[PDB]
Amino acid sequence: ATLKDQLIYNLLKEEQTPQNKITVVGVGAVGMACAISILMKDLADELALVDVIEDKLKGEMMDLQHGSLFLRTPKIVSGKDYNVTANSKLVIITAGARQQEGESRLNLVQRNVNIFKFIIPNVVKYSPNCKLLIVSNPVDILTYVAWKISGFPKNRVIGSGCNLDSARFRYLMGERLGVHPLSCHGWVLGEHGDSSVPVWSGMNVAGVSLKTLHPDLGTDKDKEQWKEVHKQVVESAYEVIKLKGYTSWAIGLSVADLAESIMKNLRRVHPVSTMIKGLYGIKDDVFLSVPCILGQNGISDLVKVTLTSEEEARLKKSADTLWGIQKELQF
Amino acid sequence: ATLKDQLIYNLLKEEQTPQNKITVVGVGAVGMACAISILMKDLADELALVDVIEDKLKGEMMDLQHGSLFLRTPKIVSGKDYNVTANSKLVIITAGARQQEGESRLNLVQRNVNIFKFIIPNVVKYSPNCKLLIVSNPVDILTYVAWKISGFPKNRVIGSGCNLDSARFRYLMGERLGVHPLSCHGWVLGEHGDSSVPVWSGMNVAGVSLKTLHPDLGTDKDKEQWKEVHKQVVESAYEVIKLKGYTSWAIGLSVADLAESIMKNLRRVHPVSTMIKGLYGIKDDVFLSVPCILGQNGISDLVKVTLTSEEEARLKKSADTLWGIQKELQF
Amino acid sequence: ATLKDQLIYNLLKEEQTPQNKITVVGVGAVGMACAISILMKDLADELALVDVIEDKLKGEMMDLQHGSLFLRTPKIVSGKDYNVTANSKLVIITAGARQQEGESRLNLVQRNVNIFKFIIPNVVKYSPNCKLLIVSNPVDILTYVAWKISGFPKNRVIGSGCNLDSARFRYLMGERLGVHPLSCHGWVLGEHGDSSVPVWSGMNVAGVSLKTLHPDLGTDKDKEQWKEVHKQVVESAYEVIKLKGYTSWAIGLSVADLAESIMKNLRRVHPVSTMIKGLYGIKDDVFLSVPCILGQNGISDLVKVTLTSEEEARLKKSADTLWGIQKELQF
Amino acid sequence: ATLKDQLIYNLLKEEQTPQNKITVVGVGAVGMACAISILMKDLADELALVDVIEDKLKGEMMDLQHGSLFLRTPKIVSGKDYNVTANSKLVIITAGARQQEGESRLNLVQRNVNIFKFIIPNVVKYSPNCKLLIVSNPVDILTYVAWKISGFPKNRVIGSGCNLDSARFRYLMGERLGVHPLSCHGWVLGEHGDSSVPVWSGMNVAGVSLKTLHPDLGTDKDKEQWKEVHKQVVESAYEVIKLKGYTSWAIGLSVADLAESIMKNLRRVHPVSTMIKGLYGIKDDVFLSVPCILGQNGISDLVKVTLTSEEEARLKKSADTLWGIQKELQF
Repeated sequence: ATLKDQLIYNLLKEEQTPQNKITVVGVGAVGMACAISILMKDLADELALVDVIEDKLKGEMMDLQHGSLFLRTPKIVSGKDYNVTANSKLVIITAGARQQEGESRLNLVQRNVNIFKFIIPNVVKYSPNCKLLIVSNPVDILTYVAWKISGFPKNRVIGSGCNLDSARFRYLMGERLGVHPLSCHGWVLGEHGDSSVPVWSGMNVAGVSLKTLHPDLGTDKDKEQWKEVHKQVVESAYEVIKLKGYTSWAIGLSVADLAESIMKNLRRVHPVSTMIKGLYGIKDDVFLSVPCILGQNGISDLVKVTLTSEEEARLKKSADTLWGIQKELQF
Repeated sequence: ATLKDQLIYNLLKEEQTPQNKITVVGVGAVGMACAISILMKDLADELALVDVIEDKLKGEMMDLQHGSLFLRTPKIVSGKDYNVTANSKLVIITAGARQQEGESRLNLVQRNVNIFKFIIPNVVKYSPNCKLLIVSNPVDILTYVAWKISGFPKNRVIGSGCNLDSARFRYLMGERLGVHPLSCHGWVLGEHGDSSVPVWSGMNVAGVSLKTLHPDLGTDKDKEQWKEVHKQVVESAYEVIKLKGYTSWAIGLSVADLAESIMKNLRRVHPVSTMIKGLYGIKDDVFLSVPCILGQNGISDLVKVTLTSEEEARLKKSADTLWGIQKELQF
Repeated sequence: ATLKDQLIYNLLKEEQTPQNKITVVGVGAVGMACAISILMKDLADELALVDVIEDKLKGEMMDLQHGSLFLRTPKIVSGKDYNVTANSKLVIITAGARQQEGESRLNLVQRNVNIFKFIIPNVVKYSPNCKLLIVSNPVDILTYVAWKISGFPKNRVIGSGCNLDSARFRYLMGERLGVHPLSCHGWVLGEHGDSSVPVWSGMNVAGVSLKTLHPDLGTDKDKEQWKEVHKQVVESAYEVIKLKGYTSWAIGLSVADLAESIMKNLRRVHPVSTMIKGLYGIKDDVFLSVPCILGQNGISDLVKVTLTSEEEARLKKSADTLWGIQKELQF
Repeated sequence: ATLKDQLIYNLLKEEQTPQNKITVVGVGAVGMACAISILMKDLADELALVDVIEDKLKGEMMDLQHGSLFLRTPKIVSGKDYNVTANSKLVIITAGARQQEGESRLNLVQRNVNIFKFIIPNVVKYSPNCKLLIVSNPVDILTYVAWKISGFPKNRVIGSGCNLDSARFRYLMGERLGVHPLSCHGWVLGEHGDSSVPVWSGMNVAGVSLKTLHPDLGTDKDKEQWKEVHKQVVESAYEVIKLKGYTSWAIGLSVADLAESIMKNLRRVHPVSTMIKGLYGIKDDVFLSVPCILGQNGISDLVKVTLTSEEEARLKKSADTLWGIQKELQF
């Protein structure tokens, strides 16, 4: 018969079903940075890409496939049809609009809510037991939207949130102190956006509180202008957008970071978007970033961070901003 | 005193001189795919990016920097000035014009030769002992150009060549046979382009010659049309370009593959562009892809592949095509 | 009330099915080398160790646990009771007697068959859908034993076989040729032991047949004495045993190599102990090493290597030796 | 012509000089756990092993070499002669006596000081610009000894110190809290031994001070008995020794962790043995563990941790114990 038959004696065949499948919805720069990052961290036995643009989708899939020799993910598939998404453990949504230069993420809300009305039911149809990781902006509101639409328990709907903001924060912290970001600790919580809250009280190296060493830290009076580090965090996205048109690599790595914790059930702590109703006097169904324990069931636990009254005030302000938009939605 | 000084007592100033520095010239899609791939394989203690477009360059650098928390490359720098490139072990050139839909890589020659006249002397100025890895197209001619311009010994000028073509070939081989590409062996040699030569005689799984099993393999008579696999290899770049506008991920991974062998002195065998004068009756200073041993001195050795008379004829044809263009290059 | 409760909320409690669990039976040098190798390749979300020596077992578990900060396997458990083994994807058997200086692996047969009569039913009880990877010696016979005892289909019973022999072979090949073993190809098949068969016909670098270049390769007349490379393969175990008392690291890495292909469903080709009946005129239920495709269902396929009449004669001889012992087996 | 010449055409001859060489002195369980850990983290282009026991040494080398197929370290060498050590970037000393069950590490001092009088000058002879990483016990005193003997600047003499103690601490912290150790923060400083100091003030998850949440933390009055976590840290080594005869895996991983920071110039913070004269009112040349910034020049910086008066008292006590022994040392 065939060359294959001359060479290989077959015992089995289909031997099917993926055990560790990840789907990325959206093959824009963000989606593909998530894809490459996940492929190179060996988090998946199958990667599925979905988009509406069929030419781009096939091209992206093929480009990844041509590099298969150098990867350890044996199955890469794509399709407009969500059936390619079946039995995903983790589905990452990166599809939607995306802010231009000067544009608030909050300005994307109605466009991307409409998109989610199509995407989320289709994802859920084919992977009912998946975790949903929302990356599309505004991520905090859209996490809430994905939660309402999907009907999933809240532990299985995670927004990428301030994982990236905190990463940026720690990078800049490290630059100032001459320490690798890995050894620089500090949390940016709340909205992934303009109303993010830097937790000065928590900033530390080797367990040494920076606010203790330097009480002016985070105030306007601060001779060292540490408040500017947070300002740079807020402005990062806009500045990168200004310079190169979009952001991709940082968010990609950030998402693979979250994927790693979920897929490997690490129970690491990440600042990600989740429902915070009942904390810090928030009474509504607001989603924003707090430190959460991430594992194979998604968010199993929240860390109840202690905030200064001002830090708490800023977080309540973030909550209000978000709830203001959320309440007007048809989810 | 500053917070840094309050917190940290310094013994030593200046983390002086990079030990494992890689430079990527060109921050187009290819350059940045090389960058991310190298960053995630931990091949460098310092990554430098260089381009002429200053806004894009700074934006790319910053995007990578924001993800520092998730990498183990502590220093990422960029600049128009080649002084950011100093003391590189490996310099990867991805700058230049790239082919549009329908356009032969050979059509880029004069534009990219002009570019290389600027780039190569600047690279050499700041990293005289580096290895040059040429990725810009047409890679085989431009490797020769980089060799002439740099004045480097031929072992330190390497073209990415058919590393990717072979990777694609093995992917497709694997698809047909139901085997991981890692276990599918087969070489595409010669021009990284239309005149590439698939070495049917060398195609094997588990040491079993496929041509032995199936003598029609590679010919027009072949009922199974294995020739079409090489068909797909030649046309890959064009089809991906057609679908998504460019290729990035596969070439990126391919380049990191080569970088890994160089940086870690693996002495693995890769089909890369090098001078083949004196082999297969080629008498001119032609560069094309043959299997080479890659390590910390670049190409230390060539494998002298045995070719069928036809396979050799195809390689001589590839050589002629390339030499035809090479001879005209007064640059 | 507790600090844990003050700090950490809880959305989701009971949970607890492992998705990617590996069990290692036997915490001798081999077992623990398998354990460390698997832990550092991130192949498992849970590692279980089982042995009969309770003090040693607990000590080993604890030592690994103390290094948890530096691993990505969140759950390490041990116990005499096989209930710690439940829901393993892959169970690696390394328990039993091992050969002393001068002792043939075939001399371990009755002792280890008796051991397997206890081990295998217990493994199967708690992980009925696992793949069994047999490492205990003589691995080829004991793979057959594990197959008979377990009642598993033959695809889910894999002996580590000649994966290590081939690895050694390629190392030595590489030493002689000045090439990384990764780029040196050559298969040692049959018994993991004295009657192993080096497939000279398949030995190649970059697809170039070494036997073609050097027809004396593998014969006694060979001026270069390539036969000695195989002799060194056969004698490796004995020489290492002579020098340090046992072998551990190489077999450990070899086993993690196989585990990687199984867990990640790579469909890579490895020379491992399996069913062979119906190939090369073998008519009995002999298990020995041939190149097999390894994935999430274990051995899905065998590669039908072409052998010289002598290579085939040697493999039939290996088969006879093994069958001679197998037929006499006392369960 | 030889087979080598038929197969390989040579461009380049001598090749050589290691760029990223690591030496491990001592091939006891600790030495070899360091070796395997380093080999699997790809930290070295060359690994050298040295010991006095020639049979064991050769056996260990060979066992690692046989697994070369599965590693990316192309050169593994061993020898009694320290010339195999030449041009190491990092030399890890694990040779010497180790403690028995119930035996204080401080009881090893004179035996291992004598050993160091031979080892250290030989290491320095062949790798004058290396970093010395001392693992032999008592590590704090022996770091001081290696510093005095070598004549190196203090930044290039590093004791593994409390990197492991802190790792154990964080593991146990994580066990109690249901969080991965990576997300559990807490430092054990001072002597790697009975007089280690747990920094209760610094213990945190997600930046939330545990002592703030639970003021009894670390006291005897503590209902939750967190003091027992530290007691378990002190007793770990002894309990593992009691159970399996020695410790290997945890210290191995801990050492590779430090090696990673040094080789890749990460500037991560690790609690390692260094000279602390001038801190916490210590006036003598005492070495003990404080958080240090680790990179390619070794210890570039110390973090000046803020301690409670009691925590500081405990550290001064640790310092006194160590200085008591150090002052008596003769050369």
